[PDB]
Amino acid sequence: TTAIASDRLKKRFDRWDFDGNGALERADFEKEAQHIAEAFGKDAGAAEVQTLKNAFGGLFDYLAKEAGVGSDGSLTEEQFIRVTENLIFEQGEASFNRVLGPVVKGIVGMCDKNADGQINADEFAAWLTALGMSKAEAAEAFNQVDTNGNGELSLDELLTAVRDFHFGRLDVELLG
Ligand SMILES: [Ca+2]
Ligand SMILES: [Ca+2]
Ligand SMILES: [Ca+2]
Repeated sequence: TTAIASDRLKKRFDRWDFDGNGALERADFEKEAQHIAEAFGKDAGAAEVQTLKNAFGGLFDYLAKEAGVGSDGSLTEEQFIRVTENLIFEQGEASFNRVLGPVVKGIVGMCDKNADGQINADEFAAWLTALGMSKAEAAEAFNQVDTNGNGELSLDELLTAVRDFHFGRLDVELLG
């Protein structure tokens, strides 16, 4: 049954590998948050960054548990796809928001100098360009995510666009 899905999820594996161990560990999540905070040209060991990293940590827990390995174990490529698949398909709605909520949230906190808890087009663009996206890409991705066409991207509409690269990538998830 696998065809185009393999390619998309396959690269995502080799696309990360912080240390290049051939697996996914928790320490890989910690560097991520840090590696990101820097992209916004700000602190490192501050609170906003510590918060995000703090959230990213618990995210691994779900993997070790669902995968059945350990908080200090590792997941293979074939494992990622199998477990990832269920995450996108299986799993409860509140399940993705529960474990990922604090992960995506931490990012919104740094991506808001007004403290409103929402992602405005001016905020979204700032992040897309931060990861290596063009100014024209943000404007396009923004409208695609605004499910309610209200002009504001809330945490809800955030995850939706985020996890949706399986079939015909639209936003390209977090990585970019
Ligand atoms: Ca790794
Ligand atoms: Ca805001
Ligand atoms: Ca919207």
